[PDB]
Amino acid sequence: RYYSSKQPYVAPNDATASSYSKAPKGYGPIYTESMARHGSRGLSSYKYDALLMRMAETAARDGGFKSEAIKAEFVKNLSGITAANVENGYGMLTGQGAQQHYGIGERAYQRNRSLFDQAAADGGTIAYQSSGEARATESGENFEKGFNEASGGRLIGNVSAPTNPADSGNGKDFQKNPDTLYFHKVQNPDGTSKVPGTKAYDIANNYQNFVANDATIAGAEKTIGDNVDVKRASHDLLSQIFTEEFLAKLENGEYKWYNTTDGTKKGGKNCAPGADASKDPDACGEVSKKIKSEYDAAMDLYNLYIIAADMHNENTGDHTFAFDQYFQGAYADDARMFAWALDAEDFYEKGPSYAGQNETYSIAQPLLDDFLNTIDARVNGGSTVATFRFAHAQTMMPFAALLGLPGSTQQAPASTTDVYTYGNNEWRGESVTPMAANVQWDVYARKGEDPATGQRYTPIVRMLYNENEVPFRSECTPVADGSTWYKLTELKSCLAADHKTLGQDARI
Ligand SMILES: [Zn+2]
Ligand SMILES: [Zn+2]
Ligand SMILES: [Zn+2]
Ligand SMILES: [Zn+2]
Ligand SMILES: [Zn+2]
Ligand SMILES: [Zn+2]
Ligand SMILES: [Zn+2]
Ligand SMILES: [Zn+2]
Repeated sequence: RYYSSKQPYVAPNDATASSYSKAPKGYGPIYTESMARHGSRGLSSYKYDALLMRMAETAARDGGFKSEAIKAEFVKNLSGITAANVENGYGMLTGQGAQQHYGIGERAYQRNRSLFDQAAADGGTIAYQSSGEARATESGENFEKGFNEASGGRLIGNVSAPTNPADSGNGKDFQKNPDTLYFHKVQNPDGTSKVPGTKAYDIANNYQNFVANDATIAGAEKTIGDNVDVKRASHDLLSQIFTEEFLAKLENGEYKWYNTTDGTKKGGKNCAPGADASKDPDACGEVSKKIKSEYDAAMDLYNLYIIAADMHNENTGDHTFAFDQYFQGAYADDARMFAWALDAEDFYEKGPSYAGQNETYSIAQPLLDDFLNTIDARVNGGSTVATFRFAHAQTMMPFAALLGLPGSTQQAPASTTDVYTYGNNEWRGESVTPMAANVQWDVYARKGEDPATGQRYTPIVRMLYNENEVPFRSECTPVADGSTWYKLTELKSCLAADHKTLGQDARI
């Protein structure tokens, strides 16, 4: 199906959910924490559907459709996705995204039932955090509802009161934290901006200046944007809808559509039929966006295809859409090309990118720092037993590369021509950062002191990635052979830039 990073979240089956490894004897839960991307969402703005509608109107005028039925089908799919996004709101969570996080929060309580029941009895607290963006906060409140209905409401009174709540209403429980959940941009989702001179400002500012001005990234994206296999996929994909004469004139630069009311450059702001720009600002497109090639049209249609997978629940009633009919059979191979072009932009800008640099993923260091600092606060006598964070793909992708999670361990060649491809790299948007992708840490501890050292026993940590138990990077030594539990001291050592292990001292 090739949904790239619009892949809907696949929950663990009852076999996976009940086979998480048990901690070594004597250790019990003291803390858990998570970072999750927001769930499935609609279109970010009136763009892909708007531009293709302009192209469809031209092809209607010029007789460029292959048939009347094909054209009526094309127009009705476009009007359907646009109506669905207008009713749901552009850029907002869909019902599928709410269900994804509801289930994730349900299972989060079930996996640490002993910890949370004890916290309910003993005055422990739960911390909810968000980037500030509506999508992340709303995914959070659905997670929290699943958490509470799984626990029968016994933890509702145990929520830490934020000092900067996401909103006055249902997001009243969520602390805004753009320094660990939005570290990639100077401007924050809530309209504030990072403060010049602070480290969070420097991290976001340096990153944006790097990606904007790096020559290898731009050279590679230009190489992939002119790849002949992508161009042939574009033509064949559009060849099901438009006539070869229409496509020949588009490939010869005789056509061009801007995201305006008439398609021309001199048009004004284009807004989605039935939407209010004061309620729905994103329901109105940026006029600079255009379709100049077969590649643009094809990619816009592919984006409708993958977002339609996200809007499953909204696809009933009078205005339904069926974009998957354009990607059946051997056209699935064409979808593979478009998925690679989409993945490539993410790989080079937010993932491991090319070898010889760490600027694209070192921006995730504040979030890894907070992962370790909240553990430290808990072992040092704090009462927060859980921290649940909700952010974006722009948060998870560098975080996965920074830790070296499966799929984010291979950088592309330092070259503008020998570029990242599906043939030479494991990275895939659908597995690295699906919708509602999440990373969870469980932290256990053993009571008493460790005789022959004046100290308490080190806590141990186990990691779930999209609710799959995974080991840490290979440079890290686990507490025993074949184990996925790691001492906290070891992870402090091996997750730093040196990637050095503590050796025998990492073992229980
Ligand atoms: Zn809440
Ligand atoms: Zn609440
Ligand atoms: Zn660029
Ligand atoms: Zn093909
Ligand atoms: Zn062509
Ligand atoms: Zn053809
Ligand atoms: Zn309707
Ligand atoms: Zn780019």
